[PDB]
Amino acid sequence: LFIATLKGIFTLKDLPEEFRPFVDYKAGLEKKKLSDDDEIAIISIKGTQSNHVLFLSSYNSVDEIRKELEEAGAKINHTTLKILEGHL
Repeated sequence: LFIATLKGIFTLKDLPEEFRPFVDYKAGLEKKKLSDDDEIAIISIKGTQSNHVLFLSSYNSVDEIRKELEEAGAKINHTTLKILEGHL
């Protein structure tokens, strides 16, 4: 009982976990991709009351992305833009 982290799996048009259509703007920022496959990982950490997003192209496979996403959500380094260049 100490660490404060919130991970969520936002996907398709039903991505607004319950009723949180935040990133929804990105899906409609200009008639972007909307083939019911809009998958985006959203993780909120102790960033002075804030969070970050992460576009995903394919997560269904194996641990190869399981651990890769876990770290991307709350790792030691991050904010490098390198790993993002490999995915995005």
